[PDB]
Amino acid sequence: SMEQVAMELRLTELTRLLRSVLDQLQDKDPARIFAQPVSLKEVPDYLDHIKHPMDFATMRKRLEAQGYKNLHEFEEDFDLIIDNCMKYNARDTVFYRAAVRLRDQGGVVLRQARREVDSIG
Ligand SMILES: CC(=O)N1CCNC(=O)C1
Repeated sequence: SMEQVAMELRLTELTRLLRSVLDQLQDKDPARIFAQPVSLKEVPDYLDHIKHPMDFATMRKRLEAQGYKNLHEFEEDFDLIIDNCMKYNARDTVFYRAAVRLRDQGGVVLRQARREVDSIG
């Protein structure tokens, strides 16, 4: 149907916008602490602590499969990256501090993205 196509154009465009948002958020992680899944080889007990792991590479996989239906779903995963890190790692670690900085700097990007998603529809 024509409607299904129109919908898919919208989703494709959302994906385009979220790909840009994702790139802007990952720039705020120059150390690449959040680039890849936490290694279950190097942190064998990780899943005992963190029930829903997340990382930028995993987000990008879902993104390119057009698996984010709205901005809220995307934000949920970004929040997982931060929140997981701030629980597993103590306050006085480079890991925890990197998550705080990513959260704070990412807020700007996500504030504008919300306006844009609403604006474009
Ligand atoms: C993201 C995170 O929290 N990590 C990844 C590296 N290894 C760790 O122990 C902690």
